[PDB]
Amino acid sequence: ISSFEVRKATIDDYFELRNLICDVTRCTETLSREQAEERFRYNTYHPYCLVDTENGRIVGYAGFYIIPHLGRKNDSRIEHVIISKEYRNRGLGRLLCKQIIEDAKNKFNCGRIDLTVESHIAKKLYSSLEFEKVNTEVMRNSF
Amino acid sequence: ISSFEVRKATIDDYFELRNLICDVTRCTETLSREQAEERFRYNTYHPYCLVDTENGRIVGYAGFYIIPHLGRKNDSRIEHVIISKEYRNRGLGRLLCKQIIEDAKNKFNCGRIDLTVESHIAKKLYSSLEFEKVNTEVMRNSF
Ligand SMILES: CC(=O)SCCNC(=O)CCNC(=O)[C@H](O)C(C)(C)COP(=O)(O)OP(=O)(O)OC[C@H]1O[C@@H](n2cnc3c(N)ncnc32)[C@H](O)[C@@H]1OP(=O)(O)O
Ligand SMILES: CC(=O)SCCNC(=O)CCNC(=O)[C@H](O)C(C)(C)COP(=O)(O)OP(=O)(O)OC[C@H]1O[C@@H](n2cnc3c(N)ncnc32)[C@H](O)[C@@H]1OP(=O)(O)O
Ligand SMILES: O=P(O)(O)OC[C@H]1O[C@H](O)[C@H](O)[C@@H](O)[C@@H]1O
Repeated sequence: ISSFEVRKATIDDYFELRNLICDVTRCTETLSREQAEERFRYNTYHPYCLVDTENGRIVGYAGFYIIPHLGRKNDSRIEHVIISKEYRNRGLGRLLCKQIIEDAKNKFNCGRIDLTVESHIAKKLYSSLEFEKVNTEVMRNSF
Repeated sequence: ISSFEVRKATIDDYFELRNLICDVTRCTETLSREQAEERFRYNTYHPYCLVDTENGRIVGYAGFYIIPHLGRKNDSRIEHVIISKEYRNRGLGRLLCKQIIEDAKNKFNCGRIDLTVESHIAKKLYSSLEFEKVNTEVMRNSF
């Protein structure tokens, strides 16, 4: 009977969000308030977090990004969806993304959502939400 | 001996860019002045065009997008790279990307640049610019 709420992440959650991402992810930097303010005020970046209502704690995070397109509805992407190791395999990853996916379709009027999966849990998550194989090749230049 | 210049695309170029972008890509819409103005004011979206200095025409386009990150240098992506059928295989595809790639590294302090490619010409261009194949799986939810 544990309550949860999906909500937009904020600057006041920076360090708790950073502890969640950097517990599972490749982190290299701790932002100042001026840098953090900059990244949160990029108007294409929509950080979602998932909160436990019982203890006010953030337990999930997902980064949603608008990719503007000229001549079509904007594209978008989901990167860095993370659920607290404690809370996994309970439907909160699905709960979080479904809120994202509906905001993309009808709140931001996007034409599509793109993502890279590389996981095993992840691929079975997004297939279950109508993400289908895209027949491209990803390439990366790392600095 | 034709001179060219890379510059940031602007609203005043909307219809000339749309004619260029929509020939190889899947366009569905032509934006109003308010929608177009809105998309040009997304502060992660850096539309690059390449102009023929001789005849003021836009002959190339590439979309550069910042992907904000918490705890790391920002990511970025290159989408919609096209050179006019007339101007190809002359080094203008490389010229455009190298300006972007240098602005990503040292103007926006990105950690990496991501992209998806499909045609042969394209993949050989970015491999020659230190893009390496990632071997992930791209998925899409299309609305
Ligand atoms: C940036 C990228 O490339 S995408 C991936 C980014 N982030 C990560 O992988 C972080 C590490 N992993 C996690 O945090 C979580 O496991 C996530 C985010 C992948 C999924 O979050 P969860 O809360 O565990 O997922 P949830 O409980 O909603 O289940 C999602 C679907 O995936 C499946 N699934 C979830 N966990 C597992 C598991 N351990 N084993 C097999 N299947 C699983 C489920 O079948 C589920 O569908 P179902 O409930 O109808 O059966
Ligand atoms: C992220 C994305 O946008 S991917 C989608 C790619 N965009 C498109 O396909 C739109 C249609 N095609 C084009 O607009 C252009 O052909 C581009 C953008 C792919 C390349 O632009 P160009 O101006 O022709 O490239 P440029 O003259 O700089 O040479 C690019 C490299 O690609 C290769 N290349 C170029 N043309 C060819 C060709 N006809 N056949 C084989 N290789 C070629 C070469 O290796 C060349 O390197 P080099 O000059 O050292 O020999
Ligand atoms: O899905 P489309 O809009 O038709 O795009 C086709 C796509 O081909 C490649 O993957 C490029 O990286 C994209 O920038 C381009 O848009």
